[PDB]
Amino acid sequence: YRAIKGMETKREIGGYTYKVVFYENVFQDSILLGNFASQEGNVLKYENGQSCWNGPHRSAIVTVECGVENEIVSVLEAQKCEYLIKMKSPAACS
Ligand SMILES: OC[C@H]1O[C@H](O)[C@@H](O)[C@@H](O)[C@@H]1O
Repeated sequence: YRAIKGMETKREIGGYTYKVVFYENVFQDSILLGNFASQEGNVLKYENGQSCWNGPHRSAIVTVECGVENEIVSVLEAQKCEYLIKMKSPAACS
């Protein structure tokens, strides 16, 4: 997984610097969103992030689809401290 473990993509969204590191962790500024737990298809689950006022400990579901360059396409926090992150990356290509 070593051709992609540790690969980092960053994007500023809404003032936050989001940082996804494949098979390691996800951060929002200095806050841990989750550590890599499992993968099903293109979907990487990151779990057990930092505690959240009036919410769950943070987690992030990162969907990585084939593209020519690493990119964080969107971050959605529909439920408090549950992050849905869509990405493109050559890691997800044939
Ligand atoms: O107060 C909870 C709030 O804290 C920070 O803003 C960020 O981690 C947000 O994503 C989260 O919703």
